[PDB]
Amino acid sequence: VNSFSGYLKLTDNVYIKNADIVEEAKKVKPTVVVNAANVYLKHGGGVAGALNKATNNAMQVESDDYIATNGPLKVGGSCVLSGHNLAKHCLHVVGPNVNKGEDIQLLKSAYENFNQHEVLLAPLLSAGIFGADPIHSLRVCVDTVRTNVYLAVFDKNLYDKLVSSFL
Ligand SMILES: CC(C)[C@H](Nc1ncnc2[nH]c(-c3ccn4cnnc4c3)cc12)c1ccc2c(c1)S(=O)(=O)CCC2
Repeated sequence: VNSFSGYLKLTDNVYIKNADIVEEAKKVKPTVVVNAANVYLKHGGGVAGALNKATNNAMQVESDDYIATNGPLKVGGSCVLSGHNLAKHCLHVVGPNVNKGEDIQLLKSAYENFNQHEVLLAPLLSAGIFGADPIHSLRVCVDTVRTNVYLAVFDKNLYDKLVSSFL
């Protein structure tokens, strides 16, 4: 159960590994995997596309039914849906996309959603094509998340810069 291996403990509750979140989910089958979602839960590329592809589109069919019944999420918000073959649950969290002009103050609100779950496997919110400074996103995670978070960052160059900045 939550058999995370090869992580480096940065703080009492934040761990980090250079790994693909999809491969980690397949090996660990954690209680919760966090998806770096958008407000309409359309998993078209990046982390969301890769998680959805690993469920063979089951995540997208379920997300479409959630949107039809509940409407879109807000930036900074989340919803809990099935984790299918990857996890018991998937927590879909919307971080701000600064490449499309959304406010960075909402990154704290996005990480706050992690606090409803004791243990999570997660990506670095708003990083990559969402345009936030990835080291800043790690600082927000460390300052906001109190529950136990295992971050998978699929880039050794970024992993090394994050660990070097953190110490
Ligand atoms: C900063 C990056 C290093 C990091 N990337 C990732 N971090 C962790 N696990 C990952 N798996 C893959 C992947 C991507 C194509 N794939 C196709 N088949 N399998 C895969 C597997 C990407 C990836 C990252 C962190 C957050 C966000 C992004 C990217 S994003 O650009 O998707 C926008 C949303 C926020």
